[PDB]
Amino acid sequence: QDADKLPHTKVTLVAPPQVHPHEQATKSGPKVVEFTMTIEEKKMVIDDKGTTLQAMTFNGSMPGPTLVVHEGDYVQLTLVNPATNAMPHNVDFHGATGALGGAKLTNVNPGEQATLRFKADRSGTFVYHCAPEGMVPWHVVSGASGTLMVLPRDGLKDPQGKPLHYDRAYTIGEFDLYIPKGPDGKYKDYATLAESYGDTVQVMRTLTPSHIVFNGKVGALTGANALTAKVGETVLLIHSQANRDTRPHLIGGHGDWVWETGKFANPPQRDLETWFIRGGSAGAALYTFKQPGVYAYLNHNLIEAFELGAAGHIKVEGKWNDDLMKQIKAPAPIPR
Amino acid sequence: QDADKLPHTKVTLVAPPQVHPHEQATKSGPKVVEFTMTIEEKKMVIDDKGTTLQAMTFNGSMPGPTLVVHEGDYVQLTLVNPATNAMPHNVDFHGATGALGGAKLTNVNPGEQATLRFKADRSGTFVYHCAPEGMVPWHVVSGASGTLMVLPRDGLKDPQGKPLHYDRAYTIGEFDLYIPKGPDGKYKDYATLAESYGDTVQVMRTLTPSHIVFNGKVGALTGANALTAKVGETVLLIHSQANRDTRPHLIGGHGDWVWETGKFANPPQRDLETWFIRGGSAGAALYTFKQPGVYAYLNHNLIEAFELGAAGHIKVEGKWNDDLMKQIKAPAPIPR
Amino acid sequence: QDADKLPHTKVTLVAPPQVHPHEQATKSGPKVVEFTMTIEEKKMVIDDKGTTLQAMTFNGSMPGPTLVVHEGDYVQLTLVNPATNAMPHNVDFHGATGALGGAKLTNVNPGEQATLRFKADRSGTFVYHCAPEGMVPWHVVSGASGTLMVLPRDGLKDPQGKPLHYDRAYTIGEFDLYIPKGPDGKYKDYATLAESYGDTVQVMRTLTPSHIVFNGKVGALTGANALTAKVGETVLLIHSQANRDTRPHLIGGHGDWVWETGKFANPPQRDLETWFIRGGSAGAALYTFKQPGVYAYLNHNLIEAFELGAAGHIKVEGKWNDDLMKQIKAPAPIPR
Ligand SMILES: [Cu+2]
Ligand SMILES: [Cu+2]
Ligand SMILES: [Cu+2]
Ligand SMILES: [Cu+2]
Ligand SMILES: [Cu+2]
Ligand SMILES: [Cu+2]
Ligand SMILES: [Mg+2]
Ligand SMILES: [Mg+2]
Ligand SMILES: [Mg+2]
Repeated sequence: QDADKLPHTKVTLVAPPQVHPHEQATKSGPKVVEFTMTIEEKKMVIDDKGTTLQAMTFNGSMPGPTLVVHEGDYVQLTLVNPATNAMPHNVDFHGATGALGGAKLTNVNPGEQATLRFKADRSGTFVYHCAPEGMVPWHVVSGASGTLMVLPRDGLKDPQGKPLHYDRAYTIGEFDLYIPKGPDGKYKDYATLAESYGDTVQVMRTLTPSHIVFNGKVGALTGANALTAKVGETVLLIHSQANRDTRPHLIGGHGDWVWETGKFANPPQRDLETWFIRGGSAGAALYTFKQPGVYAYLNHNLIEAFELGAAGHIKVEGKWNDDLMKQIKAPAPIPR
Repeated sequence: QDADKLPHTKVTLVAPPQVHPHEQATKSGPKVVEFTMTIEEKKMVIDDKGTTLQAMTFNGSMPGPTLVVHEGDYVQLTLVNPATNAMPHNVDFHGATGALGGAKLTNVNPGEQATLRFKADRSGTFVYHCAPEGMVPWHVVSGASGTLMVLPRDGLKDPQGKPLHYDRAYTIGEFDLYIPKGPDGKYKDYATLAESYGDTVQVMRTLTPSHIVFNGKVGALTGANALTAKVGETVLLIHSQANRDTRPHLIGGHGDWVWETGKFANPPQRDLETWFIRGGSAGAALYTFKQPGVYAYLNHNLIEAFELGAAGHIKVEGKWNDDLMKQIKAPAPIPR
Repeated sequence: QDADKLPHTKVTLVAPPQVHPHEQATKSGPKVVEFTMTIEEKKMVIDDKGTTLQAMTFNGSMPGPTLVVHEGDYVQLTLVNPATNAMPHNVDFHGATGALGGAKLTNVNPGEQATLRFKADRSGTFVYHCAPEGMVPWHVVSGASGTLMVLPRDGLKDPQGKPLHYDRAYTIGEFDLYIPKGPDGKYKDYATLAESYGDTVQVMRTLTPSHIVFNGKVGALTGANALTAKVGETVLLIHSQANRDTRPHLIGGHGDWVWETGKFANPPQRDLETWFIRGGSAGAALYTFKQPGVYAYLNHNLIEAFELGAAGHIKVEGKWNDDLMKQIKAPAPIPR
């Protein structure tokens, strides 16, 4: 399977929370799958009170888009750092072997680009992130991470080897942010990326985030921007956290089959109320919806979710099933 | 198994750390099991220096009592909010499917009551807690959570399918508390529940608890109130944490068989020194005692346990076994 | 297997990060394995800016040395507290059953020594630490912990029962330190151990460490003191944390087979990017190197690793394998 001789294809990446089209089980043999990504430095609004962040993102989103291949395929990435950026960047893929995950071979300054190829020989969801020498934590907490999903060639399996399949996949990236506050107790605003550095590092050292958000901002996946599904659909929820632990939960649901450490050759666990994604990794859960209504998907440290921002919504269409749950007596006066 | 036609029974709930009588493996078929609980708002003393908390509890205890049923049974709960309370409450069962775990169908104001029924179709220990719209974190950290244990109809099993059985079950609820301190560095005391709100939320946002207690207060399960057992007994230790991670350990023991994510259809792990309960869940461990003496059961972040309060005792009767452990030479002068 | 009749041998302990010579699978039957350790109170330099810590260590190192036996063997330890120390100490082995892990039978004051024997009947890596009544957290965070590895008599196994073997073993101890800072924002220095107490306990209660180090100091295992291996070697990485959670990761590698809860009778997980060691435990991972170069081994909360100190290096000799990873186009000007 020399690589140079296998066929090559090109994927067109989409923005979170969707994932690009792909097949679960494939008949095909190894390919070289080609992708391109641009780093974008930009100032973004992260809450509803106008707080800003001097951010660093892959393709302009938080998280960066999810890339999907099959086990045995070769990933061939072109990383582009445009001249309007001010800093150098690179990429570390946790799914790759050697060279600090690719970081040593992808150091690009503003105005440069580079291309790397690596064999994706282990299946699972894996984090990728920016990692420049001496500036690692700051480039990651500023937004630069995302997920690489490597499917087993024959699709996902339960513990006895039976096939599992999903109808839809969503990708959630969770970000712990360290926004400095001034003498007045109001969040600071910075003219450039470099100006933010000094103060940010000071908040970082306290280990206490100011905000924790899904996909870029408080409320990113709530109300009008809720994820959607229907009764009877099976959804794959991919959740990444490149720096800090989190504990996802679906209020009104469960994780039917969950790979919390995110590595598909291991058997999944079933019926979980709440699962655990270790900082520096991505995990995955399947759930088949049985009841319609609004569901909340969140980090079940409820202060982190409701005070700091780690909460989203899934709106589901269908018909109520009164056997699973039914109101016998609505709220009413106690009997006197 | 329409529900309306199955037989119905009524359980009488007891206070932690005990659990109400129940059977492990049952011959019976699905029932509708009926329970009733009252919410009680009250001011409680949480340490030995007189610190107080404006608390919200199910049935007046922290945690709320454990409810036990078998897989396939239907839980039918009556939730009662007496007129002496000041706020509205509800309940979210993580063992239920739909309607935000039951929260949408149980919103009761002071002086009202409501009844919900749901099918318990997944086995394991599951957290339940209060969850009112816009006030979630505060009602949970104030004390309102507990555990629902759903046993598999044929009892608990080891990984090769062999039967496991316990002689006694205890339930431990761990609570992270955020009690405000004043200019003097002394804990504040509040006349009403509502008066405490503003300051509490400020301590919460720091993510640093003032106290972490088992079952309501520092020393709740120590010295005279230790849990009890005897050499040769097999105990089931149920441990819940509705908001924050913890890591239980038995000094001088192990977890023989442990379900850390708390879901009985998965195989347990064996011989654990320390296990991990994710915030927003309940887990379970079995241990058979082999040596008499005092054992400490605690959160093995030792600052959390010894400085903040997360430590209890188990006193065990029986005969010392010198093969497992023996003192060869007692403490004595080094040889000169 | 009365103990008094089995053969007895004596092991000679070495300093971290190495582990003393031992066999994986053994033909032998139960022995009484004898070890001796001295507690040493000493002031040590923990970073590169001269910060000091008033430390308490087993045999003068952080962590204490790893002790290795086989399942069914009896551990016989002599603990020695020299007259130049100021405090009393003891030891709690998480691998032992009864007497608070041995703590009640090993209380030695300066100038005394004691000998304990316990049966090592459960396999896995287990933490040991000092635990004196009323002073537990402080003696542990000051440096007094290490690992006891109990191998299964027939060596380590994969999940289908196939044999796994390693060529080299390293031991990493991770320590969260709470060094007080003064009005000037400079770290305090203390003349004696007892003088440090009062202030340390105050930093501890904030739950926010000032430093988190591998093996004693920032940079202990970096650059010139990197761990070493070669392409084709299989290494066993043992990682202990007696007080706080951590999440290890090998940049450019994976955990081929990992026991995160560290208990060898359970099947390992494979292909992990990042794993989780619960505070109060030790875990183990195997990895076979496939590419030469420098690898970083660290806690993947990247603030904890790069700002606070939890990062080390592994330098590996061998020949680059261009199929796993290859640079297609080096960094260069974007095309105009
Ligand atoms: Cu960058
Ligand atoms: Cu990384
Ligand atoms: Cu409430
Ligand atoms: Cu919940
Ligand atoms: Cu000590
Ligand atoms: Cu311990
Ligand atoms: Mg994980
Ligand atoms: Mg859990
Ligand atoms: Mg562990």
